[PDB]
Amino acid sequence: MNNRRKIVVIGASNVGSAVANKIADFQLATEVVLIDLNEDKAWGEAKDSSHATSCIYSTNIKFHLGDYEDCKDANIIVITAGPSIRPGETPDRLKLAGTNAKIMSSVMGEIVKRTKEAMIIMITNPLDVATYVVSTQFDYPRNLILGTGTMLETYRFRRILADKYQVDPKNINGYVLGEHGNAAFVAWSTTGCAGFPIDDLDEYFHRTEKLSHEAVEQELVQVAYDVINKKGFTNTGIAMAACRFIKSVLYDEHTILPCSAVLEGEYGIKDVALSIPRMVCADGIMRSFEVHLTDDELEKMHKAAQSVRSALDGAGIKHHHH
Amino acid sequence: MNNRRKIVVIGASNVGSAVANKIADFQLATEVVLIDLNEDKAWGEAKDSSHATSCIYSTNIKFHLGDYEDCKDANIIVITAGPSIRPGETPDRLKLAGTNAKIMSSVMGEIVKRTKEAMIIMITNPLDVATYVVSTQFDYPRNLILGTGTMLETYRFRRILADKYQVDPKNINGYVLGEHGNAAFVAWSTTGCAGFPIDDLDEYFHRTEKLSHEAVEQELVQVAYDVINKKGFTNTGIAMAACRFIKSVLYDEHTILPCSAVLEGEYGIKDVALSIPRMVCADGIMRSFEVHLTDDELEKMHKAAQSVRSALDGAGIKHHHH
Amino acid sequence: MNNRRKIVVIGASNVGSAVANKIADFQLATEVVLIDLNEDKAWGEAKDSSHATSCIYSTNIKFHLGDYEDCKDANIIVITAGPSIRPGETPDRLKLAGTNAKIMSSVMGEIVKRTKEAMIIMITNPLDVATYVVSTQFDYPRNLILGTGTMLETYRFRRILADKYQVDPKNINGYVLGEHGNAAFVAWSTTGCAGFPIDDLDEYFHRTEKLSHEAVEQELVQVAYDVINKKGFTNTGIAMAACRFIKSVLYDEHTILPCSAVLEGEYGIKDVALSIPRMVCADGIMRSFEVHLTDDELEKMHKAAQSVRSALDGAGIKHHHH
Amino acid sequence: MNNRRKIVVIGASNVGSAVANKIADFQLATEVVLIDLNEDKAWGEAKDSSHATSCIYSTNIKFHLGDYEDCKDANIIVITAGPSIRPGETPDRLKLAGTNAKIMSSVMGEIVKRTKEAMIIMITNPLDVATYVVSTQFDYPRNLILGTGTMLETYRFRRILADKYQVDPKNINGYVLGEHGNAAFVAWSTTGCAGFPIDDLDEYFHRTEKLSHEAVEQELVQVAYDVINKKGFTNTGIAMAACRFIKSVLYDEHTILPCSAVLEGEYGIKDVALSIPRMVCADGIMRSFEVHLTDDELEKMHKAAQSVRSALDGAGIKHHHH
Ligand SMILES: NC(=O)c1ccc[n+]([C@@H]2O[C@H](COP(=O)([O-])OP(=O)(O)OC[C@H]3O[C@@H](n4cnc5c(N)ncnc54)[C@H](O)[C@@H]3O)[C@@H](O)[C@H]2O)c1
Ligand SMILES: NC(=O)c1ccc[n+]([C@@H]2O[C@H](COP(=O)([O-])OP(=O)(O)OC[C@H]3O[C@@H](n4cnc5c(N)ncnc54)[C@H](O)[C@@H]3O)[C@@H](O)[C@H]2O)c1
Ligand SMILES: NC(=O)c1ccc[n+]([C@@H]2O[C@H](COP(=O)([O-])OP(=O)(O)OC[C@H]3O[C@@H](n4cnc5c(N)ncnc54)[C@H](O)[C@@H]3O)[C@@H](O)[C@H]2O)c1
Ligand SMILES: NC(=O)c1ccc[n+]([C@@H]2O[C@H](COP(=O)([O-])OP(=O)(O)OC[C@H]3O[C@@H](n4cnc5c(N)ncnc54)[C@H](O)[C@@H]3O)[C@@H](O)[C@H]2O)c1
Repeated sequence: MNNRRKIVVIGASNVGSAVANKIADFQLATEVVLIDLNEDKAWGEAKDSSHATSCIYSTNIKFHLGDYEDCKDANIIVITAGPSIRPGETPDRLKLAGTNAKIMSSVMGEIVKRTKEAMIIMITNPLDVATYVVSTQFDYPRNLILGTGTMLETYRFRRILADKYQVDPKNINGYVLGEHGNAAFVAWSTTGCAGFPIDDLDEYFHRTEKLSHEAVEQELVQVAYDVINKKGFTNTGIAMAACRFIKSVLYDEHTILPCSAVLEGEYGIKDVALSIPRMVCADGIMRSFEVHLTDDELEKMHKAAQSVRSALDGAGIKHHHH
Repeated sequence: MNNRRKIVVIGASNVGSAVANKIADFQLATEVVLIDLNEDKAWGEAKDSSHATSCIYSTNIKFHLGDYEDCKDANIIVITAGPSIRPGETPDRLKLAGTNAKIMSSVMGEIVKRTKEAMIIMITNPLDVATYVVSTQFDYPRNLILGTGTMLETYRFRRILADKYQVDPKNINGYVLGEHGNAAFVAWSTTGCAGFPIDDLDEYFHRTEKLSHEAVEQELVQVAYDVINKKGFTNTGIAMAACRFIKSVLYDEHTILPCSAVLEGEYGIKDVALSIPRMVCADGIMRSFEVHLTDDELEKMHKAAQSVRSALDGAGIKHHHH
Repeated sequence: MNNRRKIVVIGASNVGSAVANKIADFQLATEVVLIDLNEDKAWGEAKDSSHATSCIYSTNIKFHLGDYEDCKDANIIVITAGPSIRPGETPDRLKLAGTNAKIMSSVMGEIVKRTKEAMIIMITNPLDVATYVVSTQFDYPRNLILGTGTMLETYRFRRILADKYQVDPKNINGYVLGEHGNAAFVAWSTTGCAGFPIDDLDEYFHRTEKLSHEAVEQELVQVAYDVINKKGFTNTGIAMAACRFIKSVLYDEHTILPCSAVLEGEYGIKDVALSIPRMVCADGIMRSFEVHLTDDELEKMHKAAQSVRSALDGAGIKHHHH
Repeated sequence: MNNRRKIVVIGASNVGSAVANKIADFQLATEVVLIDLNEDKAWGEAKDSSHATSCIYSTNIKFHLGDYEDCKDANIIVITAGPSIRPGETPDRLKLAGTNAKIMSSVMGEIVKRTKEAMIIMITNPLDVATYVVSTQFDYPRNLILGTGTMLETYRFRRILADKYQVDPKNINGYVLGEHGNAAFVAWSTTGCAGFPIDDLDEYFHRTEKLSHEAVEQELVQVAYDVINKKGFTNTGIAMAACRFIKSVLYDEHTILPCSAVLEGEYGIKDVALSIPRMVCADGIMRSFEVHLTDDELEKMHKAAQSVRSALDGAGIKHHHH
């Protein structure tokens, strides 16, 4: 049998290199391979990482430039290839659908020649679009494809309430669901803080100004664009989300998490990827948990479904069926 | 200023040595000191640990036998001294009140000569009794005393439901509150699984036999006695709980957790220690969160209050007031 | 392919439970199985551990009582079964050869029915004896058997010099080789401190009393017996050594380490297990590095060879050949 | 006393953000503060990090934009401010002396108004130049200033030999000393691999082509420029070195490491910063270890001394004396 764990990261720019380096920090692989059209960048990133993994406190993690033959024995393949939205551009990841759908077809085209067994973690934007393209255009075990999705919005939700009330973000339970994008929404019906309603924190802390649900949901969406405008891009929080899914897979955790995959009738929605609660384990997504949404939350899920499906259509990605 | 973190563990037997070794594994201290009436055991435990901390992947953590002068510059002092209930004995930690109240007075008597600044983590049984004795018989900043309490029952709650439904225990939210003992209870009003009711898991997993709340609450209590009878003692889960509180303190996390401290009027209860939800940070317990208990849960909190207060009375520990 | 890592620990007493808990702390497995003749102890240890792995900072590591069918898909099997030398007894692990050789035959007898692919880490004493028995009495890939050996004496060497000079033990390079026992010796020819001779530390620190090589070598041997006499047993340092080998295997590190295996002509020695420098990787021991010993060091290796071979003979274990 | 650990990172670009994120991954602080002339970047980096530290496996590490008032209670201050050498430019960090000496004076000027107690880790290039400027132009406890120096070249040395022979880089002992720059050299006199000479690896591995010391020393220097040319910059290996020093300080390890500080007569050199072996602990640099260099190694140390002192002179930094 094989004691080694091999992870391939496609795209070795800001996101790929942050995912690769978090993997190295948390010692989640034996071997990390970087693939990029720009092989010089992939080589430089891998070389810089190979020096970090020579530290006395690091395991000897093998970093290198590679190619698609490295997908043959990959446990996990994280896809980060393709451009982002840039500072001052329209704050809408769905504008990337046309270009990035084509990159995802090209990249998944090469992967499936080498493997039908690697767990695929999608990060490339538009996240739900990219997750849809690789899930529907190729024969690949559906369980082995996961988009990070609204895991990152969910971290943002936790931090906003953590910062507002000076509470541990880990105490903030529940999910941001829907699109990794402007149709993300807080499923307030799923939420709590340390075993009590989030709306009760104002009473516990004697706040005169009451929490605005709309303010929290807009902040967690808008902060992604503020970071892109001020830092130039984002990579830290997404690298962390990537590692969280990697751990659910490698520790066969059976964790229920918000992540993106093609819906199969949940909330009356099919043939679109969005984030809904799904169990993640060594064999990838075992199933969804169709939590009971309020009428308003259900409306937001439908709006998200409509917005992603329209972006897929605009990029010339077909409807699919069984 | 001081870059070093010094933790003193009082009692170097099964529990103290497990707490000390978890601290070393998670690298939560610069220096770990063991204190025991049996200095030979404390020395042997510290020597065995000093070899582990010579591993290439360990920080150089200084383990040694020490004495109460090591409390002067201690960040944290974990109290594990005194006997447990033994296999085949009456499954009631409160039987330890008379003997262990006296040990706690002796041990806290020595600590307060050297420091008024160390975070004290109580583990010695009866946990609520021991936490009460050190909180009321000495002038010590009240914020700097925490009993692990029903944090351990809460891990047990998570594992039982994790094992029953094959879900991540981290998805199991809410608390076991009251006594670390036979008057522990599940505050079902505080609970969930991954943003939905625990009672809904039977539907998601199409189980014909429905979850019994009473069965879960009895199992999480009874399993402590089964482990004592079959292993001889417990130490792993409590060492883990100890480390969880240490991290809330050292990372100033502001985590809301079940832990034992003297109640100050919550649920109509005062002048007894029980576990209720409390925020833990660098300065110890900042405050409680008096979550709204059902009438049945409130009755169980009162029963727990009555049982611990009667054990304190039976051990000749006075009522105290402001 | 399989994202999961399964480790079986045979013997769930002081050593097995410490190895299992270090594995859980460092998150080195998906699943940890305990096997013991005393299934009650194995069950209790696994239950106590299952509560620790429900902590928010733990991966969902599955602990359970198991049986030899758990060896079928085991990545690693750590053998800790059988008695130790007890306080006040003759300080000679070789006295265990007769009893523990039989246990090792019984245990390895059951393993080889289920697997020819698990990495076997031997810990049971006499370590070199036990490592020899499982290596020679069964057809098993020789590369997949490693005794922890003088890795633990080497940690002891580092700590003694670390404590003497107030230097990081990680700066102490070189090996204790030979028997895990009274014929352990320091291969001074292999040693250094931070890139200079260990004998130069007295000059750097202006010490009037000069380091005694014999004093260091006797201390690192004698301290094992002092810990057994004062603590009752040892487990922490060996659990750490076990985890160090596990990491060399799971991270395919290619680390050169002192570990026990049957010699194949190194130093003129064959058909006995002792610790010599060996490279450890995902496929276990790839090879030895026959470092050039001084005449005195070579004499000590031969004395160790003679002492272990005589203990094997006394326990009725045959000579073997190719 | 204070349970919290606060680290300030000055410069929030590629290097500062990698140092900050490694600190967060290894949980080396309670609070990480970013300072930059570009406060938008510092804010964006801190916000992206604040989302990562909302993961269930992260401690609640507080990231924020800050200012020099955050230096008042800083345990550690890592200085990364100022430009690097850019792709296609002259491969000579010493060309940065004139500009970056002025930035270091400005930055250290502000720090010393708020603290005389923070451990200062210098990273800004020219590393030895920057380390010299902050050590000599201000009254600051000399023990509290360390440049990462040839720790990073030493990781590079380990990786080159690790990759060449398929051995663990942690087995590669000894140091690259002198300038973090073109006058870096391998102190071969200090080296080994797993307790034997590095030159013996060719024999162990039956290599026909013999190791070239000059080839290894040029590769470990040249690879920094290749990474800058191909990746655009470096940050991963330096972030790792930064964390290694942080751990020697916070775990009071007493580790002997190559790091940059003003020499006080070692090798006949004074009033210049270079990397020589130095012990690092909670109080910073306790002392140097003047290892006995060969005549050729001593010549290289003198060449390094001359090259850095000439760059300091060219940037208008004075000679200093006692
Ligand atoms: N899901 C999330 O939460 C999240 C967060 C951040 C970024 N992202 C997305 O991640 C992607 C990467 O972000 P970035 O900042 O690193 O982008 P970037 O534009 O800086 O880099 C993209 C990289 O992909 C490479 N690439 C392009 N086409 C390729 C192909 N066919 N094969 C291999 N490599 C190819 C490019 O050479 C480049 O190195 C973007 O789509 C971004 O929007 C997602
Ligand atoms: N709170 C929890 O969840 C939890 C869990 C497990 C055990 N415990 C409690 O932890 C305690 C320790 O358990 P154990 O199994 O290690 O017990 P043990 O009886 O094996 O060891 C107790 C140790 O305390 C030492 N000691 C006694 N009086 C002392 C004094 N005055 N000063 C210093 N040392 C002293 C003894 O010498 C002995 O080494 C017990 O009270 C047990 O019930 C609590
Ligand atoms: N190599 C080292 O550095 C090192 C260090 C410490 C201990 N040890 C050795 O480890 C072994 C265990 O030490 P301990 O303190 O845990 O011993 P122990 O006597 O406390 O426990 C041994 C356990 O093995 C079990 N066992 C016995 N025969 C068995 C069988 N056939 N199958 C399964 N389980 C069986 C027993 O029931 C018991 O639980 C001893 O031989 C000891 O000397 C080695
Ligand atoms: N020692 C090493 O091994 C090593 C390795 C890599 C880089 N470096 C050095 O680290 C430095 C940073 O590298 P980089 O790639 O991040 O550079 P960069 O040019 O991308 O960023 C430098 C940052 O410093 C900020 N800055 C400039 N002057 C400042 C001031 N007075 N106060 C506060 N912030 C200020 C800038 O706004 C910018 O954000 C360079 O000098 C580089 O050569 C050292």
